[PDB]
Amino acid sequence: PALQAVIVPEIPADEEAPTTPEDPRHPLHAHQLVPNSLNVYFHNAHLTVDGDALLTLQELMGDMAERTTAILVSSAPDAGAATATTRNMRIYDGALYH
Repeated sequence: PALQAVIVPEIPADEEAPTTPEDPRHPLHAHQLVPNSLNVYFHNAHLTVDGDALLTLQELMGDMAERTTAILVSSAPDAGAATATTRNMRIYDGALYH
């Protein structure tokens, strides 16, 4: 929900793309930096990102991940050391998907 708040402005037709953050046409300018949005998140670190770089979020959102999960996997001991009594106990290790 907090990922969709980008404040890139509407560049006028036939205008050069700004790069420096000193002008209001840049999304990281103080005039166009609304609190609690991606712009203040970037300016907290003092980074430089252009309008198209932030507009790429809409097509980045196409591929999505739901949430992280806890996955526990187990298996028998390897065939090099699998015998009648070793196959009884298994190895228990887990990981985090996403």
